[PDB]
Amino acid sequence: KAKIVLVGSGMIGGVMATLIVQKNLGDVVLFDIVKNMPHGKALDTSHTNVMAYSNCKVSGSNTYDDLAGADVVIVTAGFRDDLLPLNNKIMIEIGGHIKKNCPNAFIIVVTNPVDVMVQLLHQHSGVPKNKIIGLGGVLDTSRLKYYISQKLNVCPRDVNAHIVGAHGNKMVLLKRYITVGGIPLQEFINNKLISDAELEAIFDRTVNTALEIVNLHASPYVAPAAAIIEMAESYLKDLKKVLICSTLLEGQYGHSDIFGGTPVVLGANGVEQVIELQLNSEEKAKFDEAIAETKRMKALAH
Amino acid sequence: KAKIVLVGSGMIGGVMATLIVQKNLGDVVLFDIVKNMPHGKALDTSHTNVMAYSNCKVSGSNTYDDLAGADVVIVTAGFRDDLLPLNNKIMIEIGGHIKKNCPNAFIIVVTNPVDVMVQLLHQHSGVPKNKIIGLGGVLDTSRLKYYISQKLNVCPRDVNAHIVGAHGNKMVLLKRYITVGGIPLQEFINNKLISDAELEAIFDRTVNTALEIVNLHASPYVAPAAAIIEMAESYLKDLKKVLICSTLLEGQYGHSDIFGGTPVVLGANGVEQVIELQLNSEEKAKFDEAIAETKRMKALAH
Amino acid sequence: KAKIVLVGSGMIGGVMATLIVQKNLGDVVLFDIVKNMPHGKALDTSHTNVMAYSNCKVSGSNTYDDLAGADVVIVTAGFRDDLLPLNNKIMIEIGGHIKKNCPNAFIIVVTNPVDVMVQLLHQHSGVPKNKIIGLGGVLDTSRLKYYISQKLNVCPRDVNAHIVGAHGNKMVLLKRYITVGGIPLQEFINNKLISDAELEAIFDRTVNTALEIVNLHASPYVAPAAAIIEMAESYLKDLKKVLICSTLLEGQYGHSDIFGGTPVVLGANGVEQVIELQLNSEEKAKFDEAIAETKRMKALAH
Amino acid sequence: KAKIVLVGSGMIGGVMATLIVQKNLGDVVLFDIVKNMPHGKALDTSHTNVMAYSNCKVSGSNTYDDLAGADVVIVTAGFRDDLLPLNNKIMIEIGGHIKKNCPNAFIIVVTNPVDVMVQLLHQHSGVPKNKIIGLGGVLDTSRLKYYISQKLNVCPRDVNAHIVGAHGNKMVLLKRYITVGGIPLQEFINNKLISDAELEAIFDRTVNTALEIVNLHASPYVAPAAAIIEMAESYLKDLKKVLICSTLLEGQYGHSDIFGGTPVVLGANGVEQVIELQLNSEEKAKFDEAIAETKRMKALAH
Ligand SMILES: NC(=O)C1=CN([C@@H]2O[C@H](COP(=O)(O)OP(=O)(O)OC[C@H]3O[C@@H](n4cnc5c(N)ncnc54)[C@H](O)[C@@H]3O)[C@@H](O)[C@H]2O)C=CC1
Ligand SMILES: NC(=O)C1=CN([C@@H]2O[C@H](COP(=O)(O)OP(=O)(O)OC[C@H]3O[C@@H](n4cnc5c(N)ncnc54)[C@H](O)[C@@H]3O)[C@@H](O)[C@H]2O)C=CC1
Ligand SMILES: NC(=O)C1=CN([C@@H]2O[C@H](COP(=O)(O)OP(=O)(O)OC[C@H]3O[C@@H](n4cnc5c(N)ncnc54)[C@H](O)[C@@H]3O)[C@@H](O)[C@H]2O)C=CC1
Ligand SMILES: NC(=O)C1=CN([C@@H]2O[C@H](COP(=O)(O)OP(=O)(O)OC[C@H]3O[C@@H](n4cnc5c(N)ncnc54)[C@H](O)[C@@H]3O)[C@@H](O)[C@H]2O)C=CC1
Repeated sequence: KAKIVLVGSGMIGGVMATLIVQKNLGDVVLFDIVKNMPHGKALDTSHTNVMAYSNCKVSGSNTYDDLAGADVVIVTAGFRDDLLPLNNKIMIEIGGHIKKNCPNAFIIVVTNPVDVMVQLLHQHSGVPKNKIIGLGGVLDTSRLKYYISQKLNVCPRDVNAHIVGAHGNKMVLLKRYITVGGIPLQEFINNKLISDAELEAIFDRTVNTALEIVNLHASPYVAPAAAIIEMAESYLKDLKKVLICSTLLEGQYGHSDIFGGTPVVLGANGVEQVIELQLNSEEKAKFDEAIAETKRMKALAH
Repeated sequence: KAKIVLVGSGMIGGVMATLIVQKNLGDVVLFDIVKNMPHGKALDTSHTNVMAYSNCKVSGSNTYDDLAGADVVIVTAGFRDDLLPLNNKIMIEIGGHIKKNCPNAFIIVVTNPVDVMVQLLHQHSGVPKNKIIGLGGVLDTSRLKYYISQKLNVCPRDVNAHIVGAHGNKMVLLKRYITVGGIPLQEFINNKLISDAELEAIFDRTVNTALEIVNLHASPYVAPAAAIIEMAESYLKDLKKVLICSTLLEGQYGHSDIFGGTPVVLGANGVEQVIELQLNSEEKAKFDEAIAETKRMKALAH
Repeated sequence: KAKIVLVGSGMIGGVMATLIVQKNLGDVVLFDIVKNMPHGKALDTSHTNVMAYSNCKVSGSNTYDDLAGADVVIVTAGFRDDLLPLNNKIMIEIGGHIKKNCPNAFIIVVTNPVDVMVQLLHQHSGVPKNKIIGLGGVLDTSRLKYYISQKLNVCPRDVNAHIVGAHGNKMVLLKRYITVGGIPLQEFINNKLISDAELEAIFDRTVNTALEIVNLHASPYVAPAAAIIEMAESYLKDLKKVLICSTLLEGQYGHSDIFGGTPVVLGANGVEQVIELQLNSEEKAKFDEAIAETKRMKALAH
Repeated sequence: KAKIVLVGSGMIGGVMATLIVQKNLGDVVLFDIVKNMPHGKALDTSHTNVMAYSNCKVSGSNTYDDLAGADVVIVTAGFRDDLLPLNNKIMIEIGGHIKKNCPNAFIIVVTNPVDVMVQLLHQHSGVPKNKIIGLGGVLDTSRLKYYISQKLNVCPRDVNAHIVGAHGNKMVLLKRYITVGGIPLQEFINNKLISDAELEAIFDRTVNTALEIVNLHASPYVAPAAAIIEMAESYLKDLKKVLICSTLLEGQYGHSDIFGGTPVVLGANGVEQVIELQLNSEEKAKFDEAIAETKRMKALAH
């Protein structure tokens, strides 16, 4: 079986462990710096193997060397711009341990701001560029897809959409790349099934969804976890899904030496393909704004 | 639980019963005119409830009144243009029994030529237009999607495509409506990841797939069954999937008083939406050719 | 689709909503008395329909009349013996609203001490005895089954076991009723694959598991949620699983007028069968101790 | 991904390929000696990746060297006692190719009489004893479990039962080892929920089920396929299920140098445990009769 190490056993970590057992995806280590909490979560979660018909070990850890043997490492560890150097130090520490203990693992970074943190961990861990990605577009687009599906009264997964550049407030929502059952969304607009003004409000809701959830006295963690597991599952099972993730750009969109959100194909070799959308000049200008903000924050991270 | 009656317990019927138990979708009746064969298939299939963790009854029947209580009726019963009046007589007979025993059932017609047979059964059963559809586009597009996915090395379901008008040799393969991970296929052509000539060969392979399978000394029945169950499941579970099926046209594409293939939304109310693609004049001319052939065959069916 | 109302949107409520969407079981209402928190959790969870390929609405509520239309109601609402009258008052309030708004719903009670609270809600809601059960044995036995499976290196679900009488410290762990792959556990003891002393330590661990998790700075909520969803799913899908739950006793084990834990069969009619284990006199004496403690606490609840 | 080679692409082979794609278990090769038929079945089945959300290659083969790289090999190839030397010759041929091309594969033998054929293939292939098993008990017990579940109105999987010794007419149906929800069946008999006479009729039905299906003008192949896939899945996913299979006996039950049916644990190391039921002297005498018949037939196979 695969060994999946969750570096960070907080809110997202707990849901990931739950879903991994539900899906029987592999053995799980809940790693954290907080003493014994991961052992407690692991114990609770382990019992769900019975209900789920699964056979995944779930263990807790406070010991970095339990990274040894990991096939997948998912980094949610962390805790304004003031946090950037603190979370950088966490990425440095984790990277040194990945390099030593599991240099061949597939790495998914979640810690915000993710497009910065994923590149910092790439640098500190030394893993190949096809073996480390960041969460962003699967989550952001799940929101956009879902909101459109409820307006159009269709199955949520039948809406497809692209959000690129970065996770966070500069995300680029590409109206031209929305489809419903594979059909351009513009046909539905033309038929007055959804209006341009409705879509503008949905776009703004998508950008502000994390804030909306926080203002309702909750935290966004279940959908982030589910998005991460969709990514990890595509790797583990060699599904070769097209999923939008933060990945190293090497000239796509006119950008290099930086990570940003774009469709990729995830399978057994990691990032098997980086797909470059054929953006028009106006869309590219928005992409550039997203990259500029990643670069601004990266400079502050040290 | 739902009661699903398979009117026709041949090759497609057997796989449908298998998949219904796998998915725990409902109780199954394998109905046929052949004596005892459906009882034998039902007995074999019923044991798979243990392996599948399901609880679906599977029974055989030679008695039409076992249609009573059906929530879903799937018609594969049947056996050149010479067959048209013989299969019409089968649709007449089945329709009379549906009208009497299960007028509120959701009906899926499979018997070829499906766009003719579905309308004949609509007429003979009296069910509402939102409660009867024919298999076509889910199956035809599964082939197109699959062949493209193997060229592009992506997950099969991540290719979406539209084939409309009719099932059979006049099916309309809409190049403009192919996407990969929600991205227009033309971007992949522009990047020389797949060529126009490759796609032409894939289109011809799609049209001729049933013949290809027969020439390899096999029969097309597993994918037809899986396509039908995808449709039935969307109804039973109120998924509201966008699925291309044969449905009554009431002016879409300039056509009325005939069934043809188009995207529809399938949920608990049956056909909840008929989606009309905004075809251009050249695509519409191909659609017209498909309808004309359905009409030609319908006239021969009596 | 089914409508599932989670009366209580805390830790267990959140995981239940997650699992319901994963399993596409029905629309979900997260109801709570805390303002807006359920709306926030509902919003986060709703996005997972995309990742899960599901179509379940997830809404929050602070309005009791949203119980109207519920097919299943799961009660986790609540917050030593000092709490008994406070949680009784919560059961009274919920019961009045169930009686008015959804008297035909299937009710699962979770609030501790569950064997007391389930009967109080039965009394206050007026629902039939086959339509209300309490969580206990599925959860307690998941722990016992799991711990044994890890010693014997077998699939967790292949261990079966019975814990009866009550949830909590007087639970009756029935050594005679443990099997592995359907084989009596005693054969494995005879073969020195597990010893009697190992099993004694596992029994004590099972009884004290909730305390163990709390002492590790965690809370038991994921496995409780999964156990509840196994119960709810058996009802919704008419699986007729044998599951140990708290149910009204009408003479079984020599007890009436009280709820206690025993195997039941859960299907579309609710509790379709109450199974009475043929306990020996010594096992019965332990059962009596469990009932006595439920009665002691019920008297304090008012 | 795993590579699963189906040596034999007939009735059972076709269903296995269908189920492997449904479960996304691995790439599939349909191998047969019949020209092109496996290619045709493979082509049909491959399209179901779209409906199933899977990514399994399905190919046909007439070339034995396509065994190279196989992780799992499932042998259904074959076609009274007169057939024994003909099917032996098929096992010899297959064994030579396994030894050359995939000596590290996990092998499941199905060809009848399975307890003879599995040992012949063990001998001819040279694989280790923990890496080759025969289908029998999962299938025979699925029938027994199912029939009892329908009498008792419980979920089929909640009945557990043991049938040992051999597949075929000398199978040993162990009344003492039947449970319902983990409870001895005798408690249900004592409660007059099922009688001893009913169980005798169910036992006879179980022994004669293949004949019953054939006499109904059908063939037993769907449940055999599902049983085989349950076994293969337990290996591939390291589930460590307890499953009754034909395996090499090394003194269990007083028998050596022969294969017979007994519970085993199947996981990533193949047969991880052989479980010896603690049979009484009368049960052992029936076990001996089953082994004697395997030995009689093996002698005739050459
Ligand atoms: N990329 C995206 O789309 C999203 C990113 N996020 C980010 O994900 C991160 C995690 O979010 P939650 O799980 O909700 O937070 P959380 O606060 O519940 O969990 C973070 C955990 O990291 C642990 N931690 C701190 N230093 C560590 C170290 N060196 N090694 C291991 N563990 C360590 C903490 O003790 C804590 O348990 C945050 O940075 C958040 O902003 C959240 C949602 C979406
Ligand atoms: N719409 C589509 O995309 C496709 C349609 N088809 C069509 O589906 C149909 C079924 O195909 P298979 O299952 O492979 O054929 P099959 O020949 O195996 O099964 C047809 C069954 O219908 C039964 N039957 C005849 N009259 C009947 C009656 N009055 N009531 C009930 N059963 C009756 C037969 O005895 C036979 O068992 C054929 O018409 C075939 O051309 C096949 C593949 C795809
Ligand atoms: N039966 C069993 O096996 C188990 C029972 N439990 C019990 O389950 C209950 C819930 O546990 P958690 O979810 O972890 O607790 P929690 O404290 O996270 O959630 C309880 C929720 O109930 C809400 N609430 C209070 N009064 C309410 C009302 N009138 N209507 C609706 N909501 C109301 C609270 O605001 C809170 O959000 C507790 O009583 C706990 O002891 C926990 C585990 C196992
Ligand atoms: N162990 C058990 O519980 C059960 C065993 N069986 C046995 O399973 C076997 C298969 O049954 P079905 O699939 O229904 O039969 P089938 O006749 O449909 O398929 C057998 C296939 O083996 C092929 N074959 C013959 N020689 C071959 C070779 N050297 N290499 C590869 N393929 C070759 C044939 O061409 C045919 O396609 C039979 O021996 C049957 O008695 C069937 C049911 C249960």
